[PDB]
Amino acid sequence: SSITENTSWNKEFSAEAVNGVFVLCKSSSKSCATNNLARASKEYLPASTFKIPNAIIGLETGVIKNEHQVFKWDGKPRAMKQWERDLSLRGAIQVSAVPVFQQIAREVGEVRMQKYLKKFSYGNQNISGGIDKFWEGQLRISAVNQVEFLESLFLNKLSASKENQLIVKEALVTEAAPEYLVHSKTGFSGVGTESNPGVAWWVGWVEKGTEVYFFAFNMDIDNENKLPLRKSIPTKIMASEGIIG
Amino acid sequence: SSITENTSWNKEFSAEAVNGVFVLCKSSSKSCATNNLARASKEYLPASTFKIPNAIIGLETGVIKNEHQVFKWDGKPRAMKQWERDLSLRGAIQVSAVPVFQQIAREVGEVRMQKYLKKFSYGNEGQLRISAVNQVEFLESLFLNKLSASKENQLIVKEALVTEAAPEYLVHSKTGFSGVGTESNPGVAWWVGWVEKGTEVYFFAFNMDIDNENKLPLRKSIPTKIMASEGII
Repeated sequence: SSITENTSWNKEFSAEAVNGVFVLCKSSSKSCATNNLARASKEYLPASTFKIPNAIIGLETGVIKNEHQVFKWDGKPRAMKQWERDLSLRGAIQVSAVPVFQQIAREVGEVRMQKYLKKFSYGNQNISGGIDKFWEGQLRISAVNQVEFLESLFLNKLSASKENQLIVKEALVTEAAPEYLVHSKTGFSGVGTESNPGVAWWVGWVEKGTEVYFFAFNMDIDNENKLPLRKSIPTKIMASEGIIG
Repeated sequence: SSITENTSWNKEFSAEAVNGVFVLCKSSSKSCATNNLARASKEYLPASTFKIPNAIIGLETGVIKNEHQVFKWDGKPRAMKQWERDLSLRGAIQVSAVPVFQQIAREVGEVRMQKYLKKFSYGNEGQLRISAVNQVEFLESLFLNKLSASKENQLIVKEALVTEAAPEYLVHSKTGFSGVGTESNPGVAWWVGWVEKGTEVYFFAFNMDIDNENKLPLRKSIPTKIMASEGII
């Protein structure tokens, strides 16, 4: 990767008293820009952004049959009212259904999980604390790594079938307009404390005309009411560059 | 297919003085509803809805290299401004870029094209016509990866067809319009696609007579109203 630091973006962060980073690449990871070079490379807990490789590995291992797979509710209550019904792949990904993905992780199993994440170069690679709970635990990944990983997915270069990479790419679509398709994923580890804060993510890419823009955002967060900033800050920056608004 | 006529949507056509058909299927072509049974089976010129089989065949035969294919503008004047630029597959589909799909069809060749259309059961060139029902059937096959094409290629075209994303659903769709015609010979306007709504799928094909250009917006608005009223979108 090749990355240029521009301090100007810092305004949008200052305005909101947000401690964070944004990494935006046009065409490829040979062309990225960021507000904070050091935070760009620092690794954080992926939280639900981990649903992306989990889904790929799920599909690739046969744990997830195909894009039409339904994730049946077993009747037994789920801890969130949004998960208490049947879900598609895209749906499970949009609502971040924790029991759905833990179950995928349990059936993938820890040896296969580790192997795929190694092939993927996905973060620091640590899955300790239990197999259903490592995106909350030891595994850590930077903003730059996230864009690298998403770029590989975009180009079908992950060690996975082209089909399964396509399936995952479509389930991640969150906005469509005549000129562009936005593929994205949120993450939030929890509030943590004021002294030690939780992390919030928005990662994805934008297919605009013949161009592509990869992006990854994170921020320290100690209050849930700051959560929408994880989308508004990157959106303002991309608007200002004339990408999307 | 299994298709049931209903009078509930008839008012929606009559309020706008519109002659046309909507066909709407839940889960599969085994549950289609329509305001007009006879028109549902009537074959019309597909116009740019044909860009759907075309894109699949383009990819199958390698004329379209993959989903990253850029369709580069050659600098020559074209029939619309918005076509005078390099276009993605999605781009060329969304603006119904005639010269782009003409080049694809040319490079594919007449006989090859025809062979794939038969394999797809796509209607029955300017001679090829297809019905609303045949549209839903063909789209269902596409949705289920059941066409005679790689799953990859079918996936690629399904994503290029995405026109609306919301957290509960994804709409994939395509317009077509052959242009205004004599009252004797009126033009036909099309909107076809499907909606993936949670775990469910809805297939749809709309078409309508059109002797005035100002009526065009109804082509999307009537089926949108019908599907919105049913809670789909």
